[PDB]
Amino acid sequence: FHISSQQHEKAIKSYFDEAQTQGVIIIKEGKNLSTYGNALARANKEYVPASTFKMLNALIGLENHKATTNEIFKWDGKKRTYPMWEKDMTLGEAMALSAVPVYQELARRTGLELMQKEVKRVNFGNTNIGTQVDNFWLVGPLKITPVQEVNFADDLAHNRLPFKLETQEEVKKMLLIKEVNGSKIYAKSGWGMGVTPQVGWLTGWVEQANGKKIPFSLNLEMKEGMSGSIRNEITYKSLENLGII
Ligand SMILES: *C(=O)/C=C/N[C@@H](C(=O)O)[C@](C)(Cn1ccnn1)[SH](=O)=O
Repeated sequence: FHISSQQHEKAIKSYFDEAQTQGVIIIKEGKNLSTYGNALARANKEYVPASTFKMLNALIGLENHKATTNEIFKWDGKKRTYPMWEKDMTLGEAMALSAVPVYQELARRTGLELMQKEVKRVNFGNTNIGTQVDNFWLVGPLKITPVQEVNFADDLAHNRLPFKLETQEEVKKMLLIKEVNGSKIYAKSGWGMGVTPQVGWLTGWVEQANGKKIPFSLNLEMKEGMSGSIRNEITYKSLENLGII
């Protein structure tokens, strides 16, 4: 449609301005990184990964036989943050619901020693998990930049992470969040509420009908009374604006 670069940049900036926050979205086409939004310097700043870490948590647990994809993690009957989490679920269902307690159980099964060795082997973010195996991705000290998140998504989309092909495919199946005219969007959201300022993520890739995979990572400041779906809305509008979906 012969739209200028300046127009795409202004349009995507306006999506973040209109949400009254500050954020970036990084897109990778082949080997080229493009950064859009209203706070471009966020691209190389470190933030806690929050629930985006569930992707790597699942890879590590499955690869090291701490769970299977069919295993049901039973609700223990204790009050959880959301009623929707007060049920028995597989890793895949827990992924879609972002169910922290299930992923905490998986991290505890893995254990601190194996988790640190695996996070190092994958070279995820600053690779530091500290000494608490069940919350390091929520409150620190683990941190990652939006550029590193988009590169992680690109490696996963292409089966390039240091895990069996089968492990990567099993986790990818858990991440399908939308279909749009022959395009499929795979992504994981994150919301770091236990850090200030709060951080929101949506990191994934578009698989186009022709098979091409386009990784992205949205990163923004979450604020009071903001809905979680703003992450999806900004991401989808940006991807549509760029003709990616
Ligand atoms: C993944 O990003 C899950 C985040 N869960 C948050 C939330 O949903 O608000 C809680 C509060 C856990 N969390 C995030 C940061 N510090 N704690 S929820 O699981 O109780």
